[PDB]
Amino acid sequence: SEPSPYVEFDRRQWRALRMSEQIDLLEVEEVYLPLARLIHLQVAARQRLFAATAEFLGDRPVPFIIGVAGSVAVGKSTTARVLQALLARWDHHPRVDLVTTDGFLYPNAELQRRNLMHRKGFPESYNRRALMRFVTSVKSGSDYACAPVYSHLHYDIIPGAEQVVRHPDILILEGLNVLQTGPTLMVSDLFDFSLYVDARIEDIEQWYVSRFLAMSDSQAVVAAREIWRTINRPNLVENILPTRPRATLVLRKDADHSINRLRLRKL
Amino acid sequence: PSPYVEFDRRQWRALRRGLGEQIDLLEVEEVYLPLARLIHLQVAARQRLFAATAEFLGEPVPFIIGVAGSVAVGKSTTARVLQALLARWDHHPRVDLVTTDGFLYPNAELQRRNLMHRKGFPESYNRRALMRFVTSVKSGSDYACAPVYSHLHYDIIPGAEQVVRHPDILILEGLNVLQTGPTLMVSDLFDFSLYVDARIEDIEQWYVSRFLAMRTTAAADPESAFSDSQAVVAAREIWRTINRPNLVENILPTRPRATLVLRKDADHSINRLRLRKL
Repeated sequence: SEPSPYVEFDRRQWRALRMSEQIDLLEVEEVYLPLARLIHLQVAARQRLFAATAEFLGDRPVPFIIGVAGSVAVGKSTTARVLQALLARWDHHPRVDLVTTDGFLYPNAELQRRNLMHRKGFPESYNRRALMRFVTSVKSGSDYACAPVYSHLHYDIIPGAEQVVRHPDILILEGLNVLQTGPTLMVSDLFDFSLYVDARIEDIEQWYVSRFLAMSDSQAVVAAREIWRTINRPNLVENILPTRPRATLVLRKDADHSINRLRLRKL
Repeated sequence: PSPYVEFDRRQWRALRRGLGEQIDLLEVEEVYLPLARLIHLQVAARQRLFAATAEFLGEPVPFIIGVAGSVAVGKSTTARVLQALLARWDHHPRVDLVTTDGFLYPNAELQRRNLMHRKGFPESYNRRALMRFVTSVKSGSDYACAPVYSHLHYDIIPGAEQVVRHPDILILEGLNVLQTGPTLMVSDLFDFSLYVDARIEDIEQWYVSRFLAMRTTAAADPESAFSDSQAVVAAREIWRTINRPNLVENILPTRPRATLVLRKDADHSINRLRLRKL
């Protein structure tokens, strides 16, 4: 017995911790609904702590910040979108808001000027100060805070489109680069709970190609497959994957989107 | 909005034996003694949280305090003092203090890897050995052994073992300690960071003084050290080549991720305090 920081489960192990496109409905009650209860217990505990720096220094409570990481096409979006639903259902602490980090990308026009279209989605591609000032604002307890939005349809940022956040008990932060760390203070440092949505690399390709092409209608997969090899396959290896260990919870998804394994950080 | 909250000594001061070169006794009651109270109130709160993953999984944990900064800035004594005050709580005694220096490779090793000029860098340490050790501590392992370093001998003391016996609180003093990488790291296991900061051109003076007063005042003491004038040349050059780098590239960048910062003035006094509330 030589100690690991994590605690790994399979679906059946984890499922037995219950209190009593198309989102698979089963996986909610088996994998997510339990996962939600975990976070509920930490939300109130993490409240006490922040309330203990306050009592030291001598006004609702502080936002709980949930990051959600993984490669593109793995299913961060829905994964997060779902937890927004279940967490809100607590009453004890409703008003979960969800913000995509994509809205913080530079507009393509900008990227063109800095020559970063081929490194689109990389950590260079974002507006980290704008991103943080925003996140910093939220958790401060700012009456409101505005965040931009992204168009996967139009392929860029929707100009003058504003997502408003109004002092939420809980915030969720879905993004490619999000669990990232650097010389500047970063948004990663502000999280109270991380999620990494993981899968196999050669496997994810198939999902992305499917994400594309379901959103020339033949052999344009060539194009799609090559944006993977050039942009999205890198960025996973160098920038995203290395953040996996620092996640609070990991969710390995099988070939057919099913979730078998769960490594959880207890320490 | 900024994530931090900055104080001066007077501001912070209004929130209220041993030895070591010479620990200023005033700064205890004004800067440290308050700082200790802060940590006490987080220790019990952070207990509650870890006790909430437990209650979830269906059945206390060591509090881990990191202490960062450049060499010669005064991590050692800074930490050494907090060990004293924190222990005085009863609610949670048995603070143990471990230096990260003991985890350096032995020189002999470094020689083989050609890393003597990069000594103190993150390459210089045994990160796995360091972590299995830290991971072992916080697991709640009945005991755990950690090696030790010789600033006198200039290397690791062979077969010298510092034992840690399930402490309520542990302190982790080291150059590289608030570091982050692709491997899971000891930084990720901290519950509270300290950065001891000062000016760069300034610290040089202190280091040169750290050297030349150790290799002197107790070094020419048992003699069993090769100039007491203009060997500062040598000392000043180990700064420019080894210790000044490593601060810039490896240590300084970790400053923002610290829970508390302690800017020390030219003459060791502590004027400013940036604290992470968020």
